[PDB]
Amino acid sequence: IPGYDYGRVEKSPITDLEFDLLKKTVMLGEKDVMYLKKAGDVLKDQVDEILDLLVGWRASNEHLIYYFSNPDTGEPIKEYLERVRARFGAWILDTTSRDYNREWLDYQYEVGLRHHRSKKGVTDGVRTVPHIPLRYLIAQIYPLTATIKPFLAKKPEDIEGMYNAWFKSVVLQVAIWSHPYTKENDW
Amino acid sequence: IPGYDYGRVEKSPITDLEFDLLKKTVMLGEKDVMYLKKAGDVLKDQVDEILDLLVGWRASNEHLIYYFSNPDTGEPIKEYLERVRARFGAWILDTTSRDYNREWLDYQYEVGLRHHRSKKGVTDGVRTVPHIPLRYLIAQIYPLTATIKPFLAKKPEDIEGMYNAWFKSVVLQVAIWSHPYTKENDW
Repeated sequence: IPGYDYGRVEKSPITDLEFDLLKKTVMLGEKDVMYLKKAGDVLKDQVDEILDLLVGWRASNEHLIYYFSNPDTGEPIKEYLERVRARFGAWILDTTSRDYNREWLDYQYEVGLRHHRSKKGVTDGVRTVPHIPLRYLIAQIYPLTATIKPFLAKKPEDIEGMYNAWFKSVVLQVAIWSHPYTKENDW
Repeated sequence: IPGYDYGRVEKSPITDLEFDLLKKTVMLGEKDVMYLKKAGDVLKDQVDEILDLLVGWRASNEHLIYYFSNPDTGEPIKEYLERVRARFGAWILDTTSRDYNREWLDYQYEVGLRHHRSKKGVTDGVRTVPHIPLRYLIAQIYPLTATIKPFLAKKPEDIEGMYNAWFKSVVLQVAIWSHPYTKENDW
């Protein structure tokens, strides 16, 4: 998966304790860590069927596809959409299967930088919209949590446990992603 | 309710369209407006049992009480916790019953400034922790969304509709709150 740099990212300027307290604010506990790995066993094979709702040339993508497009021409960039689709398709399983350690925290900071003007488009060598407004990143917290709920419904509390933990993770990384957008001592 | 200024706040530096498309990014539609206004009939009488979960002199909030406390002594301020609890009790019904128009958006921007160092503690004349880090504001999206689900039970899809719409409201409220925190051109 080109551009996918899980395990090759630099040390995010967020301390492990600060990260530990973010997972606590979102109430991400051992029960959720288990439920996440349970959703990973549930969603590993439906990844492509999840993706067709979220990103791709044959998926859908709402008006947010503009940030997948050339800003001068408003032209959706296909390989931009294809390479992010693959990276995003792997992130679904990384959100469920990977341990939320420093290497996870550092990669989430990577994903946050890739939405920021600090690195957007650089991963794919694409000339695109330079920066995604933080308001939409936070606004995206809901749809990208609610889309997964029908998927974990395969084979109550299991579907609620897997749902809440993903909800917790979808919040948690965006809370990390805010730091590049946020003023120095404001994050 | 002292300091409660819904309808008395200044114009947020967010345009109506920017707000209107923020409401779409969170997918808050007329069906949610109904479920929200339906949730108001569900939550109007359980406010005290919700408030005691989230804010109060007899409510617990982990390290979140620190931001309700004096920074020099770490001592929770009673008048701070009671005056915000009342305002929070009104926001529960404002989240459900009030129309999400400009007058609504401006007060949400007010609540965000009251978490920011721009206005925190000023509303209540209290000397407190000057600023709440945005990372916890976003992290708080989950707990303050997930607590409402058990209350919305009495008076499936109805409680799912009210819950998702509440989730949508908690997210959309935080995205506006980020603007005072977010760097100039990053929100």
